[PDB]
Amino acid sequence: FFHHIFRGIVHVGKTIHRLVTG
Repeated sequence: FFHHIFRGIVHVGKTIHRLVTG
């Protein structure tokens, strides 16, 4: 399903972008 799959990809996506400049 794809209901609350983008809610957990928030901390993730943010993570990468958090280490992007890393």
